[PDB]
Amino acid sequence: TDAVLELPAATFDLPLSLSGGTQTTLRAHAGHWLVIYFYPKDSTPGCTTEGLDFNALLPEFDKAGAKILGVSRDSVKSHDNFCAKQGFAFPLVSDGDEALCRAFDVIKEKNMYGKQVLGIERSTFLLSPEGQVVQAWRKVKVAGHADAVLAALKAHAK
Ligand code: NA
Ligand code: NA
Ligand code: NA
Repeated sequence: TDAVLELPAATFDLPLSLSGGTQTTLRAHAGHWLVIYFYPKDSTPGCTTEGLDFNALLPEFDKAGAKILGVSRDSVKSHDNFCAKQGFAFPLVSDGDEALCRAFDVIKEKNMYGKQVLGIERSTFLLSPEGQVVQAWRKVKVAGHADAVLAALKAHAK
């Protein structure tokens, strides 16, 4: 009923490699809200802006008991370097095989260059404490985005 996206059951049990060397799973986040934001490339202008915007709002996400994960297909080492340089205090998922991206259907195609080109589309999702995807943002406009995600989270958490 309140879901806007249906994930395969196996998605919740995928081992997600994090910055810092640990793994998590979506099921492991049961009981609290989770924001999952997908971005195309570590250490690029839009991605950095977006990460810094979420980072600045962490205390507000904490007030709601929520956790945040950023996701791209960059390596763990790339993510470690990005987090250290920018001072991020939330983890980044190294989705090298795009398993998580595919589950959320964020790998989109564009007819360009006389080719069919596939890439990550900047997208964000709100996962409830019982693992339902209750809100989505696709083709994300970075300016104002983290603020909008926080506002939506607060509205839902009631
Ligand atoms: Na960086
Ligand atoms: Na959750
Ligand atoms: Na939406």
